[PDB]
Amino acid sequence: ALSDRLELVSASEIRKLFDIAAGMKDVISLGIGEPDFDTPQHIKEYAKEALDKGLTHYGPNIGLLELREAIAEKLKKQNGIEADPKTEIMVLLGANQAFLMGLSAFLKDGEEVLIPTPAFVSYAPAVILAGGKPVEVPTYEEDEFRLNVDELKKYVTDKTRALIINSPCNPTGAVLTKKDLEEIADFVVEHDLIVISDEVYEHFIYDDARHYSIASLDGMFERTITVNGFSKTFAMTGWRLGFVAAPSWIIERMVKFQMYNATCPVTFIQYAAAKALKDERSWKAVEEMRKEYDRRRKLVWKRLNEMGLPTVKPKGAFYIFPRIRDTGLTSKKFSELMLKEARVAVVPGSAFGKAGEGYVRISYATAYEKLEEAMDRMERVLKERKLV
Amino acid sequence: ALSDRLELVSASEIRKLFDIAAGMKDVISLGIGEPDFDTPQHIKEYAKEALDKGLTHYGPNIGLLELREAIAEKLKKQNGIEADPKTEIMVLLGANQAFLMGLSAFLKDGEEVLIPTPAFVSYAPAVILAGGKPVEVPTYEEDEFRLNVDELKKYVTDKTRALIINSPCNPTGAVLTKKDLEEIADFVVEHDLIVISDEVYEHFIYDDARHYSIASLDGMFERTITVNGFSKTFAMTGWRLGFVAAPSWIIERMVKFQMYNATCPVTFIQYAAAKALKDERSWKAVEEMRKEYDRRRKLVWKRLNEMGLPTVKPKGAFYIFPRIRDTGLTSKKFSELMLKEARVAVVPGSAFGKAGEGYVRISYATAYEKLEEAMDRMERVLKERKLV
Ligand SMILES: Cc1ncc(COP(=O)(O)O)c(CN[C@@H](CCC(=O)O)C(=O)O)c1O
Ligand SMILES: Cc1ncc(COP(=O)(O)O)c(CN[C@@H](CCC(=O)O)C(=O)O)c1O
Repeated sequence: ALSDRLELVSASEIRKLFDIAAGMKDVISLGIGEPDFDTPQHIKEYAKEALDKGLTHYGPNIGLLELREAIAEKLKKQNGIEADPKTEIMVLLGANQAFLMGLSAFLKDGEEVLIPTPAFVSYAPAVILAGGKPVEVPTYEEDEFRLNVDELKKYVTDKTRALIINSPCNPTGAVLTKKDLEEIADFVVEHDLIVISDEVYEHFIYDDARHYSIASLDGMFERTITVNGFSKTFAMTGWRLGFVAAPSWIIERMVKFQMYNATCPVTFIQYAAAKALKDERSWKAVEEMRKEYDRRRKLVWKRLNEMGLPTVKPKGAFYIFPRIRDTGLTSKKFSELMLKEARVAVVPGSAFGKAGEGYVRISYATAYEKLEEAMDRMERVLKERKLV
Repeated sequence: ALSDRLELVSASEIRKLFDIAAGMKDVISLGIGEPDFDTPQHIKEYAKEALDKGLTHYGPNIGLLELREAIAEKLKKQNGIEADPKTEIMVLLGANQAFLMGLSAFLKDGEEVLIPTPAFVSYAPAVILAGGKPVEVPTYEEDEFRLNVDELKKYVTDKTRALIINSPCNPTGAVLTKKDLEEIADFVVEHDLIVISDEVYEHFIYDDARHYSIASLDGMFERTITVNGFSKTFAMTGWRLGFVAAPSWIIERMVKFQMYNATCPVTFIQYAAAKALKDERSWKAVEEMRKEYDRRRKLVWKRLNEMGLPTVKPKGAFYIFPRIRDTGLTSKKFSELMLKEARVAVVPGSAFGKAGEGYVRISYATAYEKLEEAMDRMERVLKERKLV
């Protein structure tokens, strides 16, 4: 039963870090998994307009049609994904809902779900809650943390039914290239898996990197649940609005699940997001945010490396994952030390899976000045403790 | 797995009704279970203020402390329930989320959950999804659909673990008396059950009915999950905001589940609700809504009985459940006929459980003028078909 599965889910290491950091002052948090920017004003204005228009009643379990149509257009233009807004697109209370609900549309007892690690903290627990068995597939820093099909093939079994992909990736910041996705797609097809693609950080890509969606690849829509949302893209984390595009049979089961869960997303919020998707100001805001994230990203990448922590330059999202194993400390002890002496909160790499052990996650979704200060604090401790 | 459980949950008779009635012209809908009133303007203003305050980021999984504190005050004053806002009160994306997540805090494989019927449609499916077995316990017209403990006694087994009660009740409008609850409390303690009490319609009570909360009774807090929310009370259905008060051990498990579900409720919406709870104008609006609901209630009760359908006068919520079995038609056939010929959509009582068969649910949460017309149309068809 669900209660048994919930008991199998381990307590959060990020939760533990927060509880401790909170009880201390002068601490700079680098464990934030959300934008620091406020929601663009014009979007706030669209929400106010929706409130004046009286859009405060229930909407379809699947989401407002107007929003689904706006999402279909965004998917087509930006991602090359063709999805019918009437049956293949569902709005959710944040993109986070997609994993538990999406997997519940097909996952059977004991079936395995390949989860490339380091991985976002929601994946494994969602698999366990759905009734399956999570199977971690390590990614390596020498591969810029890009998932390698060589690794997937070693961990796949006859019990494997799904694969969860995340690009741009949280916590590594890795971006899967088109060739990477083509190879993953072939593997997915070969093993008759359903692949869930988490693309919420799609717009925060840097350097020469481009965002490709696996569902846009030849014959992939029939076996892909594309997950995205407005939380990162429009700095709307507190608005709780995400969405998925998938075959209608999966969508039908997801709305059925929703009928006994959150029912439907916030009506006036959906109206604002539909208007936001078609407003040039929304995208100009996305560009400004990406620019600032990039400025902070170059700061932390250079500082981490120069202070003695080999760090892969992230190509997407707003996270960076420095190697800390050479200091002789475990990810947890490294985080404990930084919180106590540097007054800087970083997430132990192990929180993202075994492959994350030996690393630590730092989020640069915070003021540049705060980042400069946290870098100095961290470097001070590393050098004083002779860890570098 | 969840997918198998989901496959076991039967398709919704309500959506089937809504699908058909969707394309039909001139249909007066009496099957919508939500306030027709718009959200009070002052509450809309608090949300706009929250947007101006930049409350658009993540909030705690358990909800905004300010809102939890406001809820603790409301629960104490209005319900006599003493709950610690820091550990025993959780804010949700609508009260609907409480059943699946609340049950998942303890329900084991095959454990039975007593569900007095006619009952709200989310109960049985939530039990099934959680991994248990829903057991319907009939309530009767002669008892004004108030649950009788002697009936519960017929269904108890060694496997019984919980009971879900709803007062005021949807679809019957039944309100459990203080003595009903005292008797139910005894049975719950006797069998070491956890009782979930859905009190979302508490403010819409009429005649000599009064709202008691089972959790407020002697030693009941330790085994009760009180469910409530703002959807009905403040006409905030599209805002998706509800809550529960329960022992911390239950709350911890519900917050853990939320981490892999919707994460947290809408931040600016929670702020608006916290302020709304302490605003005198909110209760003024509630009273205004209750009086209007009462006006509509007397109209539909008079009309239904006088047209030939024996109907218990409801004492709470905004639903009325006329007896249709004497027409010789089933609930579904009666509903079909009304939609086809009267162009009025009513929900077949069977959608609320086996004990709902022979009845039909009507929602009077719609313009008084629309109700009059719907009553006339229904009466005309009953008379033409000599069903009455
Ligand atoms: C990779 C990824 N997928 C989904 C989500 C959920 O975002 P939603 O749209 O707001 O529900 C996340 C986001 N964020 C945090 C975890 C949740 C939180 O409230 O902090 C994180 O990155 O750890 C990510 O990353
Ligand atoms: C008895 C009862 N409990 C909970 C809810 C859910 O309210 P929310 O999640 O706070 O908005 C309800 C409400 N409503 C409907 C079902 C869903 C819909 O959109 O109509 C019903 O009455 O059938 C009730 O009734």
